[PDB]
Amino acid sequence: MRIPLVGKDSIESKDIGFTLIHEHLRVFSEAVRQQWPHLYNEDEEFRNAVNEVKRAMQFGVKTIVDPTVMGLGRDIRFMEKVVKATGINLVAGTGIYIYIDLPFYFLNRSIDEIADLFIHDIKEGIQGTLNKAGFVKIAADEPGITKDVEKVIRAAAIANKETKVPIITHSNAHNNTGLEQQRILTEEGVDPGKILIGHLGDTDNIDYIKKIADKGSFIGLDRYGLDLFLPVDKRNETTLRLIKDGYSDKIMISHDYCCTIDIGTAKPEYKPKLAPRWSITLIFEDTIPFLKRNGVNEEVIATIFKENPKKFFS
Amino acid sequence: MRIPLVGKDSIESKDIGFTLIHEHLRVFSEAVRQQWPHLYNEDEEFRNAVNEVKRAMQFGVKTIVDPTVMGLGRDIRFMEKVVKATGINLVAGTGIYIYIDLPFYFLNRSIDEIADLFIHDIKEGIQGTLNKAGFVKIAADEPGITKDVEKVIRAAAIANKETKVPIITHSNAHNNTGLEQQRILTEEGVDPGKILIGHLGDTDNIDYIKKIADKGSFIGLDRYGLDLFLPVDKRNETTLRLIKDGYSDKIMISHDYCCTIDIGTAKPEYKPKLAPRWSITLIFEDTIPFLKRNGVNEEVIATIFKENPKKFFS
Ligand SMILES: CCCCCCCCCC(=O)N[C@H]1CCSC1=O
Ligand SMILES: CCCCCCCCCC(=O)N[C@H]1CCSC1=O
Ligand SMILES: [Co+2]
Ligand SMILES: [Co+2]
Ligand SMILES: [Fe+2]
Ligand SMILES: [Fe+2]
Repeated sequence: MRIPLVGKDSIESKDIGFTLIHEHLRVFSEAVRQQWPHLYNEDEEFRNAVNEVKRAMQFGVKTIVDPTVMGLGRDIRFMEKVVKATGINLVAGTGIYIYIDLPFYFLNRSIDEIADLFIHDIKEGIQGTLNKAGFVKIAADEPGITKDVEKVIRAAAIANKETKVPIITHSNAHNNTGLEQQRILTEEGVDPGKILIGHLGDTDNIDYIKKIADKGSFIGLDRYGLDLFLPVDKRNETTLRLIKDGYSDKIMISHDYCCTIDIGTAKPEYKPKLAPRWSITLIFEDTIPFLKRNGVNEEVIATIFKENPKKFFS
Repeated sequence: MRIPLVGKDSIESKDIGFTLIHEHLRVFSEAVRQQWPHLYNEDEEFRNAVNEVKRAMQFGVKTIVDPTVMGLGRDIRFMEKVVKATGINLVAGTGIYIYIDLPFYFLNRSIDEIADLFIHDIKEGIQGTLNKAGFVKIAADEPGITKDVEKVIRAAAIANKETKVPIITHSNAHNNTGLEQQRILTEEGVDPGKILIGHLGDTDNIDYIKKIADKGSFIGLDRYGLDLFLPVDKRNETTLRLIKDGYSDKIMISHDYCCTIDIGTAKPEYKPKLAPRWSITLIFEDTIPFLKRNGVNEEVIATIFKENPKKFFS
């Protein structure tokens, strides 16, 4: 017992198997869904998540890590239902996803108070259930490291030191938010190897990507299919080059796929342009085959999808 | 019938009686309550709301207008419960309360889509019930009229023009947001007399306040008790001056009282410093008696608390 699973006994990290380290069963804006429920369709949402997960499993995915947290509409009971329907190993997290400011709740509250929220989810359980958080998720994006973003990062560090769960980040690959997240976490005493810096796959600036890896953290080549950020072929070229340059033991790969997401950008009519082949199994259809016919040994595949997740959670 | 009430048949505006135009039964951050329910206590929240409303009614309040909307934790079923327990006339609103950016939901969504949400609440009902919204609430504060804040303002104008419900605003009294809100709404073709520009009582700059009244809108002297914004006695002096200068036709008075609110600023420890006498009945204890001692007659009080709300909703 080591990594907590939704709706299951916890597992030892050696038993995680082939892992997708960053996918979403469902993403929504909490306040919008609360205020305007007519916009949403839970049956559709359930069907989509179950269908995607089932296809992932038939490609041999054993574990999915789902970093839906506050600000992305985390719902542990929804996650429970998808587990019961599929039998997936599902790792749920805690944390806060913001780009600018915290919710008004956090006015005149300390970093300690925020960390207490994360530690609650990890140690006690999530949203009144006994499903526990297996990692902390934090974000920064275009606005950079604002005061409140930094507060959340330091709170995540406190949670990691207390509970030893790893940290997954959302960053923007085109500013230095990823590097800064790494810096602040490590200065606060987080083991660099307990950090996945997210969304670095959004750039082909490999010098920047290697910088983070060199400082000891996993690098998230983690949005395969999201062409609007970076097209699949450039992602593949970047992935291949990083492998050839010796970085396979820092690489993590995923789709960031949202089986449903409520943002207007994800309207069906935009899909062909923005994310034509985006799904939870694209890497099996494209990336892994591509790697194998470009000289990449099976051992590297094992490293990225089994060994690295195992280390991360160890 | 043409003001909708929570849990009651709609009433004619002439029957609104003595009104508190801006009070909150309960405020919370949607995403925080959703993610960490352990932080909250609905029984306590209910008791607080019921007790405050009961005292208001003892002092002759017939109708309370509650501008709790998206971003402040509007919950129409909680509101229903308080109505059942008290018998108050309660006017619920629709709208969006943001200072900077919209929820991610609204990425690549039009102003029209926003207005449709408001119009849904007005014409169809709120959160899956048949309780309908009687006004739209919008906000701006220190960050000023941002792109997204502006979008919401324009959506409110669409809603008013379509349904004729009035608009209540939140503004920052020190940075012209209230005047800008008025300008944008009236430029869109909203009748100035269907706008309440909020939180103008937070300043004793009467030149600024008069500017807004002169352009035909109601002026919100509406945070009595919140000394951290402006002390009661200075509000009183400002209120009295405006009345002496003939402006009672535009004056609206309230507390902005929150029977519960979840922000750290409102920890009990802080109340004596920030808001010692803040409650839903302060104006009966202090303000109204003060005005009377200064020669303000019953008719003026009736204009402010009965006639003006009547006009607002007519
Ligand atoms: C029609 C399809 C277009 C793609 C949707 C727009 C891009 C959405 C990206 C997205 O899902 N971002 C969130 C969710 C998981 S991580 C994160 O920060
Ligand atoms: C210790 C008690 C002092 C309260 C300080 C916090 C002031 C909150 C005022 C307040 O209510 N502001 C928001 C929330 C409801 S409407 C609105 O615009
Ligand atoms: Co992300
Ligand atoms: Co306000
Ligand atoms: Fe994600
Ligand atoms: Fe308010």
